[PDB]
Amino acid sequence: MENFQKVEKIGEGTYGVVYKARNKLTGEVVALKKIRLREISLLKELNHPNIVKLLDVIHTENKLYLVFEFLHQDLKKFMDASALTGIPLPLIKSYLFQLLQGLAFCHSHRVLHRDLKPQNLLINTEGAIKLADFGLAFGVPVRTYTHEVVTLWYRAPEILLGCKYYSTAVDIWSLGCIFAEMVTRRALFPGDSEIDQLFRIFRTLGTPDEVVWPGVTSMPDYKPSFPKWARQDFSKVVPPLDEDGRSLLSQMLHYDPNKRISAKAALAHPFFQDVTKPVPHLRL
Ligand SMILES: COc1ccc(F)c(F)c1C(=O)c1cnc(NC2CCN(S(C)(=O)=O)CC2)nc1N
Repeated sequence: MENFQKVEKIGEGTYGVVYKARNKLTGEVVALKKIRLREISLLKELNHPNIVKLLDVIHTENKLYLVFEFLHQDLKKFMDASALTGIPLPLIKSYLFQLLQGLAFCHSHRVLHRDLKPQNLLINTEGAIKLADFGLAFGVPVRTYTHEVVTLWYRAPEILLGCKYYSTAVDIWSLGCIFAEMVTRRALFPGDSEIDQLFRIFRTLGTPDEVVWPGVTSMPDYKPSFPKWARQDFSKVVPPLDEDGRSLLSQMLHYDPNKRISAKAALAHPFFQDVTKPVPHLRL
């Protein structure tokens, strides 16, 4: 990376440290992911307006560097700055639509993100929002990485129940959780452990059974001993979101991965009949 000048450290993940850096050859400002030591090469071709562009992939001396286009802020920071007032519905709708477009795209190419969450959604002054840090199906764990409370909050139930070969539906679930959070200004299922996460989901949506989710009782980590919670009134979940929004959210949160709405179909939902592209006011 002799052609890269580090500007400042942005953060640390479980297996990689991220830096804001400058490309001496292009003058370009980028984000660098340093991982201590093929599927990645395919990501370099997964180009979309709503996917953070992977500019370069460099493997040198037991070190793997991923060079990404730089964006100044993530959705998490923006929501916090908008906690007092709340992100205007038009903008929430625009962000949801754009991400659904991004997912419709990657899913059509058989690529799953696997770890959607506010901090993995980057935004710019142009009103765009992009999917970042796509996850694989490796490297030396960063010893100094600090635990993050939001880590499991967006995990689909099939992952928590031990599904080994989950589908693109996991991303829809995660996005649905993010949608709910933008609307209510509070995480939907803030669990701090896998079982707590599962039970928080169960408490709201009801403990799944063969009726609503065929095959759920045969899943790896399913336990007949799970407490039985009855699904609560859905109007209680994201007030004061309108029925178009609640309807879409309910379809994004279906327990059965096969019944959960696809990104492609979601784009056609009535909720987006009046979708527009507002300009957010960002403080950088
Ligand atoms: C979340 O995105 C990533 C996650 C892991 C990783 F290894 C990465 F390289 C990225 C990544 O591509 C990436 C990370 N950060 C940034 N810019 C930061 C600047 C600070 N804002 S802030 C705190 O002011 O809101 C948050 C976004 N731009 C990027 N392009």
